[PDB]
Amino acid sequence: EFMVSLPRMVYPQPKVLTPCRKDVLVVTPWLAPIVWEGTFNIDILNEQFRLQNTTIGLTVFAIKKYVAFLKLFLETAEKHFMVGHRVHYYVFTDQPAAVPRVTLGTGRQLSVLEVRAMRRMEMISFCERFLSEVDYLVCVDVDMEFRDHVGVEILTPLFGTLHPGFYGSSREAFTYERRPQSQAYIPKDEGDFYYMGAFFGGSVQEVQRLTRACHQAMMVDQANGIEAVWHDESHLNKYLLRHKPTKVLSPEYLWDQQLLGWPAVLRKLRFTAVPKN
Amino acid sequence: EFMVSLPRMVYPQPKVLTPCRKDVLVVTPWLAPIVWEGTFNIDILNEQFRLQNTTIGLTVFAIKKYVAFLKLFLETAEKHFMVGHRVHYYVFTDQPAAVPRVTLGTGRQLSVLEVRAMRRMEMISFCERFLSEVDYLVCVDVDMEFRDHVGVEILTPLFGTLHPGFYGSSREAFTYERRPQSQAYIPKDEGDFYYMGAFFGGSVQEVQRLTRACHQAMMVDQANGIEAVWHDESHLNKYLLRHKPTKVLSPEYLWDQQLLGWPAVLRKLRFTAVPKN
Ligand SMILES: O=c1ccn([C@@H]2O[C@H](COP(=O)(O)OP(=O)(O)C[C@H]3O[C@H](CO)[C@H](O)[C@H](O)[C@H]3O)[C@@H](O)[C@H]2O)c(=O)[nH]1
Ligand SMILES: O=c1ccn([C@@H]2O[C@H](COP(=O)(O)OP(=O)(O)C[C@H]3O[C@H](CO)[C@H](O)[C@H](O)[C@H]3O)[C@@H](O)[C@H]2O)c(=O)[nH]1
Ligand SMILES: [Mn+2]
Ligand SMILES: [Mn+2]
Repeated sequence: EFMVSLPRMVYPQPKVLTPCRKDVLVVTPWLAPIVWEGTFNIDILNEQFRLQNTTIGLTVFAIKKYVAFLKLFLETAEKHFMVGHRVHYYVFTDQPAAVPRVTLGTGRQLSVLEVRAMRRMEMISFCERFLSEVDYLVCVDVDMEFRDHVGVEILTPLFGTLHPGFYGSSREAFTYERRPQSQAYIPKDEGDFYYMGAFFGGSVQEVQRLTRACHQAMMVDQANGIEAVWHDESHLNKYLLRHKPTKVLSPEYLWDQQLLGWPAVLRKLRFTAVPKN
Repeated sequence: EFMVSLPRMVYPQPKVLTPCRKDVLVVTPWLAPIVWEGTFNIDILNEQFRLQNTTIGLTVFAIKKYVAFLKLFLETAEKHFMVGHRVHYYVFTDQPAAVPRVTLGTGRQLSVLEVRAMRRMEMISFCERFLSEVDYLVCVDVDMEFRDHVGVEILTPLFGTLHPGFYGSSREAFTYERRPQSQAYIPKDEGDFYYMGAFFGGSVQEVQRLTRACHQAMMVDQANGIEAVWHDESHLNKYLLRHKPTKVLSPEYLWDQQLLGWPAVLRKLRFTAVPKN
């Protein structure tokens, strides 16, 4: 925990009367940063997190046909995800033999965890070691590739990611679960953001809290014969409404260029959808 | 530590493509919020901190003639400082009998701590109970009055406050200690901000770390026959350069209207200088 001093660093002075970005909201109303290109000096952040010998776990599920996405996912993670930091990939699959042999950089390891042919929330919270092995957990979809830097700027006790389809939408248009019979229910007059289920994370403790809560809520819904409109994403949205994230990632971090192009407000496309279905 | 769910709340939706403030920097390059009016929803923050039964300690020194400032300081603190939260004032003085009898709101207490006729840094770190009694410490000058809200928006593990004289200045003009013989030395090409010694704080653990480090550095300087240009403020600046604060308060939180007026960029003057000397 004790944090040693940063070394001398030479970098541009932040200027108080000059915003980093004037086109987007860069802090939430509960004083959580919203992470966009131009808001962070990665050299400062890399120093801070390296001085703590930070280890990041990345969970990814590749079940049935989705094992086909692992090669590009992992090879591009090696180019772009937390480079220079300690990384432990946890690949959950029903086909351990189908996991591609991917060459890893130093300080990085991969574990194949076999699961049977609620699953993600249940598996992350009560199956999965994480408390002993990593400091932060990052939980992502596999049908994706990294194209640009995804680094320690995302790390914080709890984060969600703005869904690329809805970041400009008003809350009444968000596809929250709207049936009061569901544990994921959010009224039309509530909601901060629509977070996508495909990229969330935080400290191990906070991710375990989130995934446990979502799993429990999904079990209640199952017992009551209701399934939320967007499954675990609906529950994730309910949890993050009631437990505010300490950072929010911009849609740079979860994008679909085929569907949504490359808007001016995105200076980088960092982690992007690969064609499926 | 475990955080219960927030209740349902009705408030304006934050809009991603609408900044709260376009005239000022609202996040540092290490992703610490810079606290300005318009950046926070105090209802959300009050809920979050009340659900933790947060207790805030406020330290203030009133030695020799400065005991005269206590009445206005404390009476205005009662109107504006952390109202609704648990507050423990710690008044350090050489004249306990000169401390005014100030009426306090419920959930608020005051302790008079006698000291002899480095003192603040040494006293806060190794004399002073804080770990047992409060969650956060806020350390301020006494030659001041509260005019507007100062609340839980400031609370974070470690914060400093932008000096009202220098928030628009370039770093070469900052009055950092510039002699390499001083522990407080900062070269002309380093520095983020010029923080004022008159308002800093954080968790008890981080404030004890800061004050211990500054006290130790000041003792080294004394042993070497050098006194930093701005005394404890010079050391505070060195510490916060090397240990980045997790929030930075805007000059709303430390202002002198006689000297600097009321610029457009300040929507509120919250904690202001009273004439002295
Ligand atoms: O056969 C499979 C199916 C899924 N998966 C795993 O589940 C992840 C989500 O599914 P998908 O990407 O299709 O949904 P998207 O539309 O990108 C993601 C969204 O829709 C989901 C249902 O299809 C949920 O509602 C989720 O909460 C929401 O974010 C996928 O990346 C794999 O890691 C797998 O391993 N094998
Ligand atoms: O006789 C005294 C003298 C001081 N104090 C106490 O010290 C605080 C700082 O002093 P002051 O406000 O004069 O300095 P300012 O210019 O506002 C504050 C600045 O200058 C200081 C030296 O005068 C230091 O350099 C400090 O670090 C810097 O911020 C004052 O508010 C009292 O709580 C006291 O109790 N009795
Ligand atoms: Mn997907
Ligand atoms: Mn003062």
